[PDB]
Amino acid sequence: MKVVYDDVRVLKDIIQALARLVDEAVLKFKQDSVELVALDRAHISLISVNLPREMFKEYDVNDEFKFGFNTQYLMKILKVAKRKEAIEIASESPDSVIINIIGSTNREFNVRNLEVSEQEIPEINLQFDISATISSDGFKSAISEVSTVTDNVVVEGHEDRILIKAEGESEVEVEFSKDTGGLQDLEFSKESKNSYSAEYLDDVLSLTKLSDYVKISFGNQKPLQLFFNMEGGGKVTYLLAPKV
Repeated sequence: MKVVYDDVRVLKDIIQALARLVDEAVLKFKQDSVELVALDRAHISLISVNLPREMFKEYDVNDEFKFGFNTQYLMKILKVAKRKEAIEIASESPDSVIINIIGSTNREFNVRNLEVSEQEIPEINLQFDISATISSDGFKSAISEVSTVTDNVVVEGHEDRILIKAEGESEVEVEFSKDTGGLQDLEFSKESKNSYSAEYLDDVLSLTKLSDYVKISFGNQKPLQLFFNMEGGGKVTYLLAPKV
């Protein structure tokens, strides 16, 4: 198998999130797309990735191929990539995977393919009280700001706005609304306010580099979902357990 993607930084952004969450993970190359699902060690959160074949400059898969890897090590590799540069991932033997960053100097790494333990997760039908599409930069700024004063990020939804604020000290508050310009769309079922771990949200902020907007879904005593649509039909979701 062989895939070529035209911007390694996009994959770096995804792998950067994974490296803060789990020691090892598996990219599953299938006929129509590349898939990944990973739970953090405590099973507090879940990242899911689907990259359709149409995103790729070249895409040659015959048998489904599972590339298991250590997330720290793949980061050691992808950290050499600073620019918009293509990445090739290939394998001609089940035990080896070749990663080629093709910039100024083509740098190739022949890594041992790992057998990583996987689990039934099945499809999750989630219901939420609120969903909204908001600015990814605004969201990143809010989480970075709130995370410097509290461990708990309060997310609250109303009919015309999303507020992100520092739990029990609400002088850190980013508003997403049409007035503020941070709110693109809002679906309202019921008023909601719940807390979520700032640590875990900080872990995945590299995902905000994937799209200008993030769709956020949550509810009272419900998990929080982040969803990023990518050019070419790529999809990435992060699901984070609620605080009670």
